[PDB]
Amino acid sequence: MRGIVTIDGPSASGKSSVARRVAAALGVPYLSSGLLYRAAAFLALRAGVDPGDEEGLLALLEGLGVRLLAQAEGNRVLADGEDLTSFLHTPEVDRVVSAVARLPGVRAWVNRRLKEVPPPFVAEGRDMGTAVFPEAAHKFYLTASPEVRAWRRARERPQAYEEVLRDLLRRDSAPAPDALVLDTGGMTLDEVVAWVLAHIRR
Ligand SMILES: Nc1ccn([C@@H]2O[C@H](COP(=O)(O)OP(=O)(O)O)[C@@H](O)[C@H]2O)c(=O)n1
Repeated sequence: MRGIVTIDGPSASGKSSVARRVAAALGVPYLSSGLLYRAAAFLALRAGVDPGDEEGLLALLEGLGVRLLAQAEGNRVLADGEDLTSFLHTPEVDRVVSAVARLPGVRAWVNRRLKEVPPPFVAEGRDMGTAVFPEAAHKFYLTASPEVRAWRRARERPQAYEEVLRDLLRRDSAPAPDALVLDTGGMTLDEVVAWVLAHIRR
């Protein structure tokens, strides 16, 4: 459209699929901020560094020129020209990404890469409408119960719901004050896409 749409929410709340669909429907890119955090975690694991060493990790990230490629069928992340995406939506990354996402310098690094992109676009994450694009014209926040979130994530991991839920509960972004809050347990994600688009297009 003109400017920026943010779609935030907890893990497996549906924000990823909804941002991709909304963006395609508006003919603009979507940016998955979490794919950059997943990349930072995956690189730190493979590099064999201590992720508590922020300086070394940033040198690694800054050095391999890690970049987000927004494609309409899905974002990709390249490191030194290698597409890392197929290694990022895995149990090992899910389990360690919080260690790196809490590092202030990692968040600054992800946010710099996001702020590089010219609007319009749809950006999805935890704090897109609060920390990174508080000026966004259209903000949405998708809530979901832990059960609904676990059930969804289990669909895409070797683990079953019982295990995913336990994991999610131990793992457990407030909404922006101006975000439309929608509970994806009560609306289907197809209904959510429609509803978010009706709002943006008003
Ligand atoms: N704006 C963001 C996005 C992701 N993250 C971290 O990156 C991880 C992966 O995000 P993701 O969007 O790819 O996956 P989900 O856990 O959100 O389903 C999150 O679980 C966050 O721990 C973050 O801290 N802030």
